[PDB]
Amino acid sequence: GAYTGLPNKKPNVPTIRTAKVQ
Repeated sequence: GAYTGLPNKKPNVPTIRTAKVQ
């Protein structure tokens, strides 16, 4: 997948960069 930005919980990303990576 990708999984980016995990300081605590999907910050700006949708869902641990997996649902909508784009």
